[PDB]
Amino acid sequence: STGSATTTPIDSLDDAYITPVQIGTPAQTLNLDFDTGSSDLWVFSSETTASEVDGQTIYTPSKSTTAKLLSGATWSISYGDGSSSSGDVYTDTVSVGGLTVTGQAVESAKKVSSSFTEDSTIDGLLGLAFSTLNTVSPTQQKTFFDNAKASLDSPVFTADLGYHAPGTYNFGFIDTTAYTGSITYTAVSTKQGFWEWTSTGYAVGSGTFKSTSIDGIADTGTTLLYLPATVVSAYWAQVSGAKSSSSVGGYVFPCSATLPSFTFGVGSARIVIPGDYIDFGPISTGSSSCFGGIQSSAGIGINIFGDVALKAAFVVFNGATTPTLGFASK
Ligand SMILES: NCc1ccc(C(F)(F)F)cc1
Ligand SMILES: NCc1ccc(C(F)(F)F)cc1
Repeated sequence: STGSATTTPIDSLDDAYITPVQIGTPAQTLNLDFDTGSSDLWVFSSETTASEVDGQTIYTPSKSTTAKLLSGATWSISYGDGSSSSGDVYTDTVSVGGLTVTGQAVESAKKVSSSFTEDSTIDGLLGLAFSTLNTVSPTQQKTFFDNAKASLDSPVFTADLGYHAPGTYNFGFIDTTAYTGSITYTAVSTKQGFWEWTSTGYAVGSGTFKSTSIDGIADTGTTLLYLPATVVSAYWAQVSGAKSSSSVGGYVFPCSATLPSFTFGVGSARIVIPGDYIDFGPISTGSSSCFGGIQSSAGIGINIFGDVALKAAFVVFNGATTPTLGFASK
């Protein structure tokens, strides 16, 4: 079997991407944030504290003939940005773009942090990291991908995120019409539960490529590109007037500047991020200082190839018994 679904940016800055997902019988369609950096499928629901819901579409298990409460199971998650949510667990039928999984753990939010309440466009998250990170207790649950793996034609999914435009998540097949050239595959470590890999170096604009190993995770659920302080300083040094701002919390630059591209290495291949992808606009309405899409990972503890980097490529998440990541230009 295969599945294919369109994913759409939630705003004009590509801060996140939502993908419609059918849950329950009859279908309740929710727009979820597909997150390869986490492993919980959780939704706003009829159980969510009413004051904490502001425009989101909610899942109502009581209206689904296939929903079953998972007795005694709870979940609680904290994300690297300080957001958090928690609740109880149902099993139900979940379909993504024609691909159906029965008995998927659907985690019903009873409490969500303020950042989720304020994001009216995101109805929940669909985790696509490895199932060892799932937070359901006392019985850990599998991700949608892990549950679908056996019935997929190929145990893969692909992310084709658009720049200010819709894109595609495919499950079970690789669309050879969606990229140019060849796909370069690189080894993945699952030891931390992430799609963790090693980039072979970088270049700024038309500069010399610096060969150097950068270990990081491929994370569709993170907006920006977080890299070591040395790399990030080398990039922003090429932008006139750019500086790291403690009050703002990262590098900013004059909105009138033109940004250089950023290249990162995948084995012997190169993925080029156009400079326009790194512009995240004014720090406040009307400001002439703009926020940069490449920031330091120093305070985070791990390097993160977020949407800024991934949307410049066609990305294969190969969930074979030895997992790999594939990158191609597009
Ligand atoms: N997108 C999920 C996510 C968020 C944060 C992190 C961090 F901060 F731990 F790296 C990993 C994964
Ligand atoms: N990295 C996971 C994640 C994804 C989205 C959000 C947001 F945008 F809803 F705040 C927070 C955390």
